Amino acid sequence: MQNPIIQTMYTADPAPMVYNNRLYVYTTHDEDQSTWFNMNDWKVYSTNDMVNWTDHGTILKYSDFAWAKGDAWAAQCVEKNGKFYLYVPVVSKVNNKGAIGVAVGDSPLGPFYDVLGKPLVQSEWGDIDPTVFIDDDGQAHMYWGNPKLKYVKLNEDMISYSGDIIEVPMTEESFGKRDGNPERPTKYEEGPWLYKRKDLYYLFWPGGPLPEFIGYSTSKSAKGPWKYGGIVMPAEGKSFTNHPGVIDFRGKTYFFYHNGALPGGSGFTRSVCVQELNFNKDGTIPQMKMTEGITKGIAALNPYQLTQAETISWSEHVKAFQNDKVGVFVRALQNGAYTSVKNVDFGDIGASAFSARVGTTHNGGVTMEIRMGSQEGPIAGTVKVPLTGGDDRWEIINVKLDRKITGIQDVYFVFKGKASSNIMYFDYWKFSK
Amino acid sequence: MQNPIIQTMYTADPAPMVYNNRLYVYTTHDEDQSTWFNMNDWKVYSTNDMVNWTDHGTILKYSDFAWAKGDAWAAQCVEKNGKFYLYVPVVSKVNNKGAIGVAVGDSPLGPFYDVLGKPLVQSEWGDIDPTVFIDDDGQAHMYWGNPKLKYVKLNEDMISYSGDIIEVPMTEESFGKRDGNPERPTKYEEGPWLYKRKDLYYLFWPGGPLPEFIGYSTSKSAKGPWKYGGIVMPAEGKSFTNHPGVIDFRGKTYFFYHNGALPGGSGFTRSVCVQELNFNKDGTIPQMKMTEGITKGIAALNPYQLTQAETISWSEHVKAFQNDKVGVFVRALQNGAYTSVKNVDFGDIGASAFSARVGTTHNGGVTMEIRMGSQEGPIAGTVKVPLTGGDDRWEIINVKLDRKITGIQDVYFVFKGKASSNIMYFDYWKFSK
Amino acid sequence: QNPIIQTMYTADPAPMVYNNRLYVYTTHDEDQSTWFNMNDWKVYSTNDMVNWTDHGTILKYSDFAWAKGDAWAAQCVEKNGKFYLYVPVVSKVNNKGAIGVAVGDSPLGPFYDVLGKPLVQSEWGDIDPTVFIDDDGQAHMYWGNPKLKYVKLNEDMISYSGDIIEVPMTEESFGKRDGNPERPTKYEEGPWLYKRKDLYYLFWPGGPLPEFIGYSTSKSAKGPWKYGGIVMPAEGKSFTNHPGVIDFRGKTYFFYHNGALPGGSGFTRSVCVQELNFNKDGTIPQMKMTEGITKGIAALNPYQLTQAETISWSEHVKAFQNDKVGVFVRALQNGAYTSVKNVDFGDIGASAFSARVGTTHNGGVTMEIRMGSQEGPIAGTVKVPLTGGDDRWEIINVKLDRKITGIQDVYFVFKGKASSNIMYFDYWKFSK
Amino acid sequence: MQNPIIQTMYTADPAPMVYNNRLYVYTTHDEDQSTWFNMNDWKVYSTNDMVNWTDHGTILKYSDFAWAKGDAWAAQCVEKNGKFYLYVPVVSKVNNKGAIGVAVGDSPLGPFYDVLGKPLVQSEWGDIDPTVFIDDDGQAHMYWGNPKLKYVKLNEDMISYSGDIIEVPMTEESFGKRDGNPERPTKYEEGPWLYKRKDLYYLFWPGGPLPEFIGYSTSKSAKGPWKYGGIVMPAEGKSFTNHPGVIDFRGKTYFFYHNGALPGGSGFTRSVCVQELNFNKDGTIPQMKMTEGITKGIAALNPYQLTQAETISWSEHVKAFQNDKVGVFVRALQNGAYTSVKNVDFGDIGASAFSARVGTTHNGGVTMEIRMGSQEGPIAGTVKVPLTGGDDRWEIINVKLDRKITGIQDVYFVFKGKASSNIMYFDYWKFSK
Ligand SMILES: [Ca+2]
Ligand SMILES: [Ca+2]
Ligand SMILES: [Ca+2]
Ligand SMILES: [Ca+2]
Ligand SMILES: [Ca+2]
Ligand SMILES: [Ca+2]
Ligand SMILES: [Ca+2]
Ligand SMILES: [Ca+2]
Repeated sequence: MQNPIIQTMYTADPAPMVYNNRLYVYTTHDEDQSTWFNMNDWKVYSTNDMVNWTDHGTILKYSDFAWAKGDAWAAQCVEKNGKFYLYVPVVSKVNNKGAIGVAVGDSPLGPFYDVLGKPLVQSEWGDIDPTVFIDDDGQAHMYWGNPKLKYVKLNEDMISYSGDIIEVPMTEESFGKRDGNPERPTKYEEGPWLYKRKDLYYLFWPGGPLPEFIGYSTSKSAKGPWKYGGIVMPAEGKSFTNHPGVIDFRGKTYFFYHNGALPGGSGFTRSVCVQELNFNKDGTIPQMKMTEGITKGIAALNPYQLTQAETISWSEHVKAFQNDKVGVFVRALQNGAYTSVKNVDFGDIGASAFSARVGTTHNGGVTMEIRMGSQEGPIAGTVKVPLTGGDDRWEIINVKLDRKITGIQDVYFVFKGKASSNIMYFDYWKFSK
Repeated sequence: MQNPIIQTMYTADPAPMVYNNRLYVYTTHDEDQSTWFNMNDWKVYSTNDMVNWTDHGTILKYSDFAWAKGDAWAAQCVEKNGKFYLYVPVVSKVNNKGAIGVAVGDSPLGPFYDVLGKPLVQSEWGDIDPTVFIDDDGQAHMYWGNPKLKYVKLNEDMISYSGDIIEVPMTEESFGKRDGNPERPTKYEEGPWLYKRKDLYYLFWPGGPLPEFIGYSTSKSAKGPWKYGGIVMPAEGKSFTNHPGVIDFRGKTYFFYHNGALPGGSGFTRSVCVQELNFNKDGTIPQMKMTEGITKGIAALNPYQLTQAETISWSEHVKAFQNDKVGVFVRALQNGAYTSVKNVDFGDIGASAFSARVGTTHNGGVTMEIRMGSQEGPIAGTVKVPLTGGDDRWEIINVKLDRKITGIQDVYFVFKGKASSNIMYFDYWKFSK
Repeated sequence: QNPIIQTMYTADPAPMVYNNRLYVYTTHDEDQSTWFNMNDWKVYSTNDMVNWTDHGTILKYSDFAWAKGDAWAAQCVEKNGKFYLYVPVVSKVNNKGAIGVAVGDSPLGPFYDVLGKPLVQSEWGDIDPTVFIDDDGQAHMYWGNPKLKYVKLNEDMISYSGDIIEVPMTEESFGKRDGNPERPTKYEEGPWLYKRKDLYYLFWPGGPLPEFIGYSTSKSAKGPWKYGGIVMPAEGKSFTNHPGVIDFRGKTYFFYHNGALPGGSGFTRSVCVQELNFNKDGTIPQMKMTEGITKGIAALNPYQLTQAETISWSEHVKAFQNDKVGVFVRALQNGAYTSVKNVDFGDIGASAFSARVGTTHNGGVTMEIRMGSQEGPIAGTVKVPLTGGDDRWEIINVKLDRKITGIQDVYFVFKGKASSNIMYFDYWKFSK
Repeated sequence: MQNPIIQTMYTADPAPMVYNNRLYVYTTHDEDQSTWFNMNDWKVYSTNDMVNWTDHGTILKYSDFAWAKGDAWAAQCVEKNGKFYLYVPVVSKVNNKGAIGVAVGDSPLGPFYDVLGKPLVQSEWGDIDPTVFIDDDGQAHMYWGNPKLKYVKLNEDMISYSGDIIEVPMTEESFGKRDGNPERPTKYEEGPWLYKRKDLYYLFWPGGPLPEFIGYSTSKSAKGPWKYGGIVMPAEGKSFTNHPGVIDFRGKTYFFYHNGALPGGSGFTRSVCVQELNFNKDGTIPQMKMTEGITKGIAALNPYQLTQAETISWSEHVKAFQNDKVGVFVRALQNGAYTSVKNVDFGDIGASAFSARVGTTHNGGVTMEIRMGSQEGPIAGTVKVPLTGGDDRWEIINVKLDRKITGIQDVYFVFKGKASSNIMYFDYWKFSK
């Protein structure tokens, strides 16, 4: 399928960003086997085609802020003049309560560094979930907060504010009515996201009472006042939280969210999803359910280039890792695990050779099958994966294919071996004419 | 004590060494879930009492030799004038064949460094399993090899050798008879260990045709000639290999070996064991089978001093880890996991308080019970383990015991929680009067 | 001004344009070298041709597990937002030169060895690769000293299909030198492949030493080549010169190196750049070393975070980096300074200033913000606090003695009472 | 001049400790070119003979305490049952004031870990310069403080305390009279050191007003009360501080201190010194001035074992460094720099060959001369140092000596090259028969 878009790790709280005709999504990371929020670092993924997502690994950690105690929660990255500002909530060590920090990088992949050495903003309590938006006039605005929605106008430097922290009036006209809660007069729960289309500003937000849904408000200007719009997406699935990120890419609008749809998924082991966001003619948004996502890619993938093992459309029983020597790589966790890429254009001439960086800890009996169409589709080639000792050691295997491959294909790599776990590790692949 | 003596890791190829009235055993490390030999680094454990073993973690890695390809196999550390020489077999990258290197350190725990930058010795083939022995006259001897037993006279510097590589005559007189195996004329397989008692030198060795047993030879000189002695220990258990280390400690002789007796144990997931070695009055060794090991501690453990969580007699469902912040620590893998230490002397006054450095990733419901005698014995105290976020973050918990503890006790630490895995992590403990 | 980088010894410049920013990858001569001591590669970037951002080390010889050392002249090329860095290193396997290739997903890396072995290794002289992707999408690699070699690379950019071609070392193609049968032509090493209109150019260091820069032209990227002439004679304190040529925003630039920094030499070099002029027929007249770009092609915005290591001209400053703050600069002695050119404060102007700074000295350490030159009027003084070492930092906010308006050159002068290591400086910004 | 004992780095605040018949000194480290106290990490050096000192490198840093802001000041390590407790003063980040922490390790070289994650003790102000002493009955005592001398009884576990922080009565019968300062009523300034000899306890301490001298007090009990003894050593030389460490080794007592006697030395670039401490028959101490140290080694150095380049008696124009590959090594900063080792026993047969691990960044012209007696003494051999590229690359050079060397010698290694700086680097050496 196409949702969740990442299956190699538990991801949540998606925050998209476009730079130079590429779509990135920054995410939080739920540790495996969590029964509570175990969130320590932030990830970024990217796509050129909306069906294949490249895993770029960790780009920031809570410990990159020397004053942070933990809790790497929902963040957002925005770009301006080739610099990338990543706004993050963390619990501070100084007073043991939430705060918003900011790191800055010169690429979407970083490296990102704490430029303040202290919080950008810390209130009385409830300093989580920042969203930042740069308007057409160049003015930058930040909203955040749980339980209270707060607002500040950011300076041009993007790393300070002047003025006060504005507590947005929690009105039933602005955010709807919840009943039976005085800490929470409205449906607003947390996680604001500020977006613009035509002449209208949108504030998307998780709403309560739990399990969370996604609601929205509208306004004529970025600073409010806000107008309740309705429910964008009702509560659904195994994750009691949902968290929105909305963005335009190549003339369409996309709605990122998360759920608990992976094996072992839950409210503490979530997974990021995406589907198209459709507007009515007046600019309102119809209620939508969780769908299977993007069914058709908007561009082809070139198989005659180095393509990462961690550029994945759909997979099962594969996890992602990284190290300093090769970067991000994937490991097959059991026999018959697979990765797939969609909309691969082998062209008219066709591919006759194939190369891959691979390895295994097992002595014999490890293969990777290149198949077309599905995990049981026709076999184009089989790679014998050599013993390397561990994922710090790798070999490149070049094979001639049983038959030249042409045209548009979906390519499946199936990993086979005699062991019960850790069948092999896979870094990148390529085809040759 | 009980066997295996290490249950928090798969360990093999034990190599004991005495320094300053403490007994150390250096071991290889079988990675979890191995179906082939996956061995990357070397460990050292130590004891003061023969029943409680301290895990000192990794003290050397194959990659600490820049010319090594992998295969961190059976090693031995010897001491001379406060310097420690660890002889290791590794496969070389230069020629893709085995070689013997040597690292030197200034404590039993290192740090250890490759002092040559190249092999100490490399022959034509089968350069594995070194043993090194310093005679009463101060002369050092090295044996090694599979299939051919090889010998060199080491120089005083211990990191070079004099003369030629001697191939020891593989005669039935020296090592017994194996049935038509052109390549293996004798029972000798690999893994020599040179030991001295009274006026007699012993060479212990794994023998084939396999499953492996332990045989021995004797001589009047450390260079030989060697005369076949008999079977020290027949093949037994789930490991097709066995590997001996013999040494005197406080007037008794101990026989270290390995088997496959841990859960998930096998020939590639082995576990180190020890039992006493008894001699006949003429110096020969009566054959023995694998026993429970050490029944009685030769010294008490002081509970009023800092004692490591990784100082363990017997345990279940505990694994050991390390990092640079706290060193070695242990993790409980499921509810009802436990560690135990034997022969703890609380004295006549007794313990009234307890302290422990611990943490968990779970939110509530995590306790560690201190019990006496067994994992089901009387509860002396309970520790509430707080949420810290991950094993990079820790708290110290101080509790007053309801029951004062006196006299000699066996202390069990039982780890309890509501989650199905990774209950908590544990670094050290101590009692107060 | 030239050299364009003064905070380290840099050499073998290899420019590259990505998304309207101009990068230059360089090699790194260690301080106090009496021989080639070259271990890692750097990348700098500009928006304006007068201020250069130091992005730090982006690759090391040791990132190739098979390399013994000698991180020499490299080039990075981009294709569909992936970046391929072709590097010469000495291999441990046979103790001779080889070309490797690393790949990254931004100009700043991270870059990883994707082969685990050389991309190419011949019998001898495997140094100084240049790579060019033609209009038809096909990529060409040249390299070599003493023999110019060529292969055509596949699209994957990390392999080649045909044979290693030894380009004929003829006078019609590379000029004539007499003596040295092993060097029949002026060609010495360091080829650079560039295209302008209908003509391909191969620039190269020429001998005998001290090196000059010559060029050849061709109608195809694969040759055959025809000698053009001398682009730049030998001059100054570096017996090597190494060319990189590129178009940026409608002009052509010639990167090279010399030994013009204090302590400079043939083993402590410094990268330079000046505009490259062509004749109407596409030939190149001889040019000498100039003072470089006299005017910036864009303004610098002082109201955004600006790195201390974004520098036009400086004295007695060195660059460093760590994982906590990234790249930063240290003032090595009193009267060290950095400067940035063509800064647009606008009509209203700046009233406040912030810098991340620190020092190891107890009192007496200041950084002066001055306009126009290092002796120009003082807009503000920053008292730099004791932090203990460049692992610890403080942000200092000041109000300016007067508002700053219009286009300015900004000088940051570092002062203290000690003999060395006055302070360290990470970034700054102004506020309205 | 055998003082200072360490010339390859600026060292201060010596704290000796004996373990298994070897003498260690833990020191603070003054960064080069300091005009203020720039102190970040702790060092340990060791000797077998009182004339040659081995550099063991950094064994702990301020940053190994996650709560420390900086100022790695005067520390002391004590041993008990093969565990080593290192008490350090650092400034806490929580409140920006001084605190005492404690790290624990399992060898004198570490690794050492903060076992509390917080201060062992923090008072209102003055938390520097701890000394710890374990008495004959096994109870441990801690003194510290500036300006106020403070005391606590440590628990058996050595990482906690009993009762209250005791402010020792700052009396003139106990610590003499100053006059002029209300916060300094007595000569006591800081830096206490608790020592025992026969039935008398001694507390040594820096005294003021500055420049600091060393005075002492006596008692019959470790906890006091204290009786002023007199001045042990008046202020002298270029360091306005002095800091005492006193200890017995092989039947003599040694007084460690520091001064500013190296090139570039000062109050912020200090150097550790040692000389013998003499007592009168009644246990009082005659006043002494700075001497040039130990004139004769109490044991010979064996040149036929691996000997570190950083085992040095006297040197000029040499600095010490370290990395993970080789450990500690030395660099000659200019032509004619040298190291020296004293009392080296080549024996009756003698050395005929020499080996050394070395390298240089220069292309040709680099030699290392082995000389006897002095840096201009007879040349036994010359080693051509090869180009390696940097101190991350090394070669071993073996040479035949021009003449055999026999008997007791002082060995000088002189580093020569044509360059103006950084001639070469040197890791270890050894002779062969
Ligand atoms: Ca968000
Ligand atoms: Ca990869
Ligand atoms: Ca062995
Ligand atoms: Ca521990
Ligand atoms: Ca080049
Ligand atoms: Ca910076
Ligand atoms: Ca002291
Ligand atoms: Ca050394």
